[PDB]
Amino acid sequence: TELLKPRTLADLIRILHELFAGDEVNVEEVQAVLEAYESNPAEWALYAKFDQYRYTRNLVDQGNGKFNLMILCWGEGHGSSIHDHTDSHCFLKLLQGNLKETLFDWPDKKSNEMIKKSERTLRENQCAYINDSIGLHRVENVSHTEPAVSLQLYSPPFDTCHAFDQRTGHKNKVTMTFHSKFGIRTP
Ligand SMILES: [Fe+2]
Repeated sequence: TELLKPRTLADLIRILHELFAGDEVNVEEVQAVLEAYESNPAEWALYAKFDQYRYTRNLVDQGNGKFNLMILCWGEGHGSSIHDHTDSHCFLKLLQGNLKETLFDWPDKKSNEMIKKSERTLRENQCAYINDSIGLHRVENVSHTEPAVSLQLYSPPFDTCHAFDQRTGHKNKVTMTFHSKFGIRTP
């Protein structure tokens, strides 16, 4: 329950280990610390590996199996589908550029179009939080000129999240994969 400003991404990763030592998690302490790290591109550029057609997930640290810490690279116009988070804590800090998170309601079992609950446009260094009991979201880099990089930490770690047909609400199970791990590109 001691939180200092993390000098560096590596300092950040150490603090996050201390916070995730136990069984439970204090969601606001994790989020305060992410927001406290000033984005420093020289420290994370290794992991900012872009693909031209969709956003990539670059694993930075496995958190002794209590959380995945990854960085996501969004090419301008890249978006996720609408997804849940497998009953998990999900933190998203912007390291560069801007993303637009659109919050949706869990659809009812009718084949009816999901409609936006709210939206908000995250700017650099802000850290947002979502979990399944808040709703489904969809992050997008709607910029046409600038890429986005975001830092994200999920606990527990999960490989599979669901994708939601926006018109129907029908879900499909999707399996997350990694563009790189620890700076190393994994096909
Ligand atoms: Fe998400």
